[PDB]
Amino acid sequence: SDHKFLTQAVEEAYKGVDCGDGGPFGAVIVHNNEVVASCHNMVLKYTDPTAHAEVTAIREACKKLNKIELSECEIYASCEPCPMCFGAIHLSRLKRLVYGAKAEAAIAIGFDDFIADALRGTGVYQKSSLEIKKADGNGAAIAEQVFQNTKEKFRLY
Amino acid sequence: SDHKFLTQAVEEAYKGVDCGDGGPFGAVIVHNNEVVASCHNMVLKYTDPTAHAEVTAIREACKKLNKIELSECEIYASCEPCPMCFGAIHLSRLKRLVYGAKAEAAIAIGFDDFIADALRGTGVYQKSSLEIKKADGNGAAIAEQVFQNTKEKFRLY
Ligand SMILES: Nc1[nH]c(=O)nc2c1ncn2[C@@H]1O[C@H](CO)[C@@H](O)[C@H]1O
Ligand SMILES: Nc1[nH]c(=O)nc2c1ncn2[C@@H]1O[C@H](CO)[C@@H](O)[C@H]1O
Ligand SMILES: [Zn+2]
Ligand SMILES: [Zn+2]
Repeated sequence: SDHKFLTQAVEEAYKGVDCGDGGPFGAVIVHNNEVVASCHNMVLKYTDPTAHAEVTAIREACKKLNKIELSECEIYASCEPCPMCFGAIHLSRLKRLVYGAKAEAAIAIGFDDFIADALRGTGVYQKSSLEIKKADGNGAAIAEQVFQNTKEKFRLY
Repeated sequence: SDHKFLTQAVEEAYKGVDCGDGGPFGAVIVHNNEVVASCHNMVLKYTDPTAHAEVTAIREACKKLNKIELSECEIYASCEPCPMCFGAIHLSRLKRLVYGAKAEAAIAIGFDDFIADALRGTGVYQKSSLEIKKADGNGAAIAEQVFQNTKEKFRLY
């Protein structure tokens, strides 16, 4: 099931840059194999620097399910969530995070050197016990190639 | 000016508690002593766990100025911003953060131990460079009093 939803997130990233909504980032939120939300970065469309793919997906899922906690749900991120998005995933009580590409793949095409300490377990104050899976092989390679594929199609932010 | 806008953020916290919008947290974004945004936590009102006071104020200031960067603006938070909110402040390019109460004041009345390493200077993968001021004296007293005054007046989240 992981490959399918990670692929959906990657396709959301491509779709979002293609229609100009934002950068090449997708996020899918799933409730026991049922897709709750499927979104991409909307920073450009919304004029909202917090409208990353993960935050947008969390907002949509929470509005659809009429609750502020997503503890029965899991999130699939095309790219490793940034500090803001990882904080949002923590606050939303999502129980599992699967992400495709490492943050360095996005940094390689000019994005901020902006990595979540709690995700990589490098913090003093912020800890995390959230189940985190970094994808490997198939979908991981496809997810990593997103930034080289789309870097000519959008403006950095 | 610092005390004025910090007190306004505290007032926003009290207002949001009184109207049931969310928790006792406020945020005021200013541009050269002109208020661009004045907000409080809207998590309960919006059914949105990302709708912290700081994130809400950033969204509204970015809408008000029709741009996704606030490099000319400063933010005043009633309480020390959480990791999600501090990441949002980073992405917003806000030039200065003034916060009133340490996060322990909010933890002491039931909120998560959820502290931003990059704000306290203990981050490894996240390094802020914006100017940060922790309020002292009367501002600190007011901000800390927020949490004892609003105890059991709102619903925890
Ligand atoms: N929709 C999104 N979701 C997310 O988590 N991060 C995003 C993002 N759009 C751009 N970024 C930046 O990507 C780099 C590596 O994470 C960091 O510089 C981030 O600021
Ligand atoms: N509107 C808000 N803005 C913010 O930054 N943090 C908020 C918050 N509402 C609750 N919190 C929690 O307060 C504690 C210390 O910050 C952490 O547990 C946070 O999760
Ligand atoms: Zn993010
Ligand atoms: Zn916050």
